[PDB]
Amino acid sequence: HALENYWPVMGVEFSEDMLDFPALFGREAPVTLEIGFGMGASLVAMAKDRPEQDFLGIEVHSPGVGACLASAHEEGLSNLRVMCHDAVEVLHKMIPDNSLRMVQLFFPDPWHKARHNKRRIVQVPFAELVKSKLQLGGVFHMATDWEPYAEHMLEVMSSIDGYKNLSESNDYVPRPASRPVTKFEQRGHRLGHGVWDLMFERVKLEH
Ligand SMILES: C[S@@+](CC[C@H](N)C(=O)[O-])C[C@H]1O[C@@H](n2cnc3c(N)ncnc32)[C@H](O)[C@@H]1O
Repeated sequence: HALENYWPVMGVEFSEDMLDFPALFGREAPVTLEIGFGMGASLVAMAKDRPEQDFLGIEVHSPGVGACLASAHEEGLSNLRVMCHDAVEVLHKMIPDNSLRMVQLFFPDPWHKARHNKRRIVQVPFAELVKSKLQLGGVFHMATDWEPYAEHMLEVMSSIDGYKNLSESNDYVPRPASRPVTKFEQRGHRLGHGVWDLMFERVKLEH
């Protein structure tokens, strides 16, 4: 009964109003947002490793929310909050501009079929919305195990003034410590790891 037990402590309800991060987290500290955290393994690991920072997760799949809460409770985390609501609405309504150190989007629904391509969350307007919530120097880190989606993500992100690709080859980045290795990955495999990480830093507009 993880939801029932831990939602009152770590859950954050949808609101028409902006979040006050100091009020929510009881301190002034960097805030990282993970969108679509699934069962929250990455988010819990990240919060556990960074007690000095604060973490917000959003996930519409409520069993994933419950799994994340159960794990967060088991790990004794005080620096994690979760939401169960459309992330785009949360960004629009509740996340203040220029407030986030990092936004993570790991394995967003890849929508393999061409007819479903518009359902993919990484599109220009979404990426711009995320950018507006990053502090300058903040980073949007996404990952996918589907190359067509990786290429699409790269095209979207490369087209937006104010995002600087942190890839030294102008495409993809090495997996950072802040994303755990997954089962979709053969690290060091001759044909590639099987997961594409993209990281872009928010920089001042060039135009
Ligand atoms: C393929 S799963 C990956 C989950 C997790 N990051 C992982 O790697 O295991 C994609 C997740 O994104 C969530 N998701 C899709 N759209 C969302 C949205 N608009 N707001 C919040 N979560 C969303 C889904 O519910 C799903 O759990």
